[PDB]
Amino acid sequence: RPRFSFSIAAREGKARTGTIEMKRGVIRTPAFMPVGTAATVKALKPETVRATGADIILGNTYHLMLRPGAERIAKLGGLHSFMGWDRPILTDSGGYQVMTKQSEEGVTFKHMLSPERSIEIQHLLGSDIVMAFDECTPYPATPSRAASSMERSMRWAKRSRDAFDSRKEQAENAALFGIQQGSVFENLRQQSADALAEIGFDGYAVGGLAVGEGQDEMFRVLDFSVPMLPDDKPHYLMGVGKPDDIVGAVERGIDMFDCVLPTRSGRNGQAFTWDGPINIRNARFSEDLKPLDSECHCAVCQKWSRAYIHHLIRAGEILGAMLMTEHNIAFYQQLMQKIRDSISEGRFSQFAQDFRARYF
Amino acid sequence: RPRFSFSIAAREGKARTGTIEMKRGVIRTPAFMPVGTAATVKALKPETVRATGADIILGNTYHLMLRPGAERIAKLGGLHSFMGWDRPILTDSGGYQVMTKQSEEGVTFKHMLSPERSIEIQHLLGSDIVMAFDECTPYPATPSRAASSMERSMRWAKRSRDAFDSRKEQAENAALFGIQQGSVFENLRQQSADALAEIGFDGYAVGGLAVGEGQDEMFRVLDFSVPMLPDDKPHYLMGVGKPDDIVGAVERGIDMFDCVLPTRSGRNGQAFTWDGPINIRNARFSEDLKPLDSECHCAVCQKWSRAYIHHLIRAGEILGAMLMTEHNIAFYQQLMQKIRDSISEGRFSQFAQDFRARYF
Ligand SMILES: Nc1nc2c(CCc3ccccc3)c3nc[nH]c3cc2c(=O)[nH]1
Ligand SMILES: Nc1nc2c(CCc3ccccc3)c3nc[nH]c3cc2c(=O)[nH]1
Ligand SMILES: [Zn+2]
Ligand SMILES: [Zn+2]
Repeated sequence: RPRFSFSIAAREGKARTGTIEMKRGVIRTPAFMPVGTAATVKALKPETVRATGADIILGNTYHLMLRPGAERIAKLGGLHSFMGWDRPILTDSGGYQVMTKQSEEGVTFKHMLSPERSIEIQHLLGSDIVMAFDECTPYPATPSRAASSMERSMRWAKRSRDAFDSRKEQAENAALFGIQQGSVFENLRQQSADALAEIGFDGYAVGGLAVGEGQDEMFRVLDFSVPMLPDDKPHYLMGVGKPDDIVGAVERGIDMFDCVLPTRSGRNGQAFTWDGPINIRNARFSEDLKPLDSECHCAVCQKWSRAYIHHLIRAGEILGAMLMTEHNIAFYQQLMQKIRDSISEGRFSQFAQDFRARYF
Repeated sequence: RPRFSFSIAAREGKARTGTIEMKRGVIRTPAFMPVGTAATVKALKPETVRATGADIILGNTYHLMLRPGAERIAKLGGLHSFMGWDRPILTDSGGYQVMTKQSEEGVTFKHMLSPERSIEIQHLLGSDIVMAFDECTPYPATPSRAASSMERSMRWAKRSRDAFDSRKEQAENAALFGIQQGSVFENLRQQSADALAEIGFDGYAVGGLAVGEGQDEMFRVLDFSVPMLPDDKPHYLMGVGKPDDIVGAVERGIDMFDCVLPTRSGRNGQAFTWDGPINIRNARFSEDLKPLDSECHCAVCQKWSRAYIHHLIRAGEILGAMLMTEHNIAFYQQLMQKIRDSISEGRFSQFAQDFRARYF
């Protein structure tokens, strides 16, 4: 495979489906990327993560540079070998999870991170998709503050580009995505997009959302922001999200997603189903012999009842977390698969309508 | 298969290897039985428990009659269906884990348990091997107190026998083991053995050990106690134990074992190896790329390093508990397999010697 190749196989409106080819494998888009926060997708072996249909996972940099350390993972052969995942890994740049003394050089915190060091750490980890080091602007933000932050992010985006390119092994084997900022303001999003395209990246994330603004506002910002990005490159919406957020963002041109919700919200008792989320701890499930979801093809739904998983989560048993997480990540992969197939077949707007009617 | 058939294929000294055939499967002896404390072997899917080589698991009654409840599990189709384990299950009688108002009728506690109710609960759970309801005499015990307790246990053993036999479905499909008491006193062990043999059971446990007496004392008691039991029936040492305790008890005629050590001690960071236990949290493992144990055939040792599992346990990650538990239970199964093969081949005393030289 090439270092990086994105091909669009089909479109419907602003939605696209395709593939990203990279040395360690192919990524089907639109993609949902399970999150590891300490070199593990919580409660799952990597073979299980793969079996659910994941093509790529997200490595949580901030936690790794602290524990176990970037230099240490490198000495041990890199993150892929360390955790036993041999397919692509996207790493965030750390410029969110830290936010501390902030300067134009970078951030020091309760340690230092700069564009250069972030890119280096992602290199030590053996990341396949490297994120530029950005500032994720707090919400709400005044226009002046959103602009100052965006501007700094764009300067940092150029420093990221040049650090990456200045490391031959990384430049030849990994990909680099830039991150658009600008809060909810169209003119700053446009300036950000322009600056990023001028620098040039392998992919473009929409950053600064999923920071408490609410679905209507996020979709509004996506309406004008995603078309500002190069069409022929992948669009990653960072930190999104719930099933419904995913469908509406694909409708707005996003190709890639990460959420901690399916893992997080699963160990908490929330299970996703096509009729909406359920909280399996609810007493109503205590004698319910049905699987978590009636159509789901995952191994959990093949083998265990709601009543058992209810008992497990209520009891604080680790297998409860294992099964809820497997199910939720499988659910998400099956959602992505239905989205891809529906776009390929030119019926995604109908799918999205049918999905929402039932989910709500 | 029959309801219950124990066949001895080979012997060496007091050690025996063979098979127990029951309707839900065959149990290779000497046997190690992983423990579930709430209808789960902690951190493992049943398919994983099986893959490690377990032929039978132990259902933790005390926890189940409280959570989720015996009647509830019965309504849901029984423990096998509920937890997804279709092979034999041995259940303890609850007469240990409770110890509260104690009487000749049974015990009430912070609920009631009597010989009759214990047998009924094990029935509701769908247990394959039912344990008699006993009193596990505290250690140390004076001779008078050990005798009083033993005597009560034997009366309860007759009540257990008769409750079991009085329930046709249970009597036809399950097995019943009696439990010898008598603390560390030979004459009370003998009285207990006689009383139990007179009643007659499918198997005989040695109870009242693993209660803080220490290996030398436990082995001393086993030296005289196990020969008192019917030779042609299985001998179960309850609550034992460490790898070394297992080898010496097989040398003394025990066929079956349960310990919470491999599960318990695994999530705590203790890993069993043929060179003895290691605590994987120790800093010395932080960059150790070797598997937990150098010969172990388990999937954990095939795929992950000490350094990674060290990181996981240090980080409190659930996959750390999953991998340490899989390894430790696999280790134990491989121990049992080496014990069985060595007895079958008439070299178990050499195995035991070689095992100890290296383990210590
Ligand atoms: N770099 C960056 N990250 C964000 C994350 C973390 C996503 C992440 C990816 C991979 C691993 C961990 C975390 C956000 N989460 C919610 N909203 C978010 C916004 C941003 C952002 O604007 N920039
Ligand atoms: N009934 C009984 N149980 C014991 C257990 C629990 C084993 C058990 C089996 C199956 C499930 C849970 C617990 C002991 N543990 C350590 N020493 C023990 C002694 C006894 C005993 O004398 N009688
Ligand atoms: Zn499912
Ligand atoms: Zn192993």
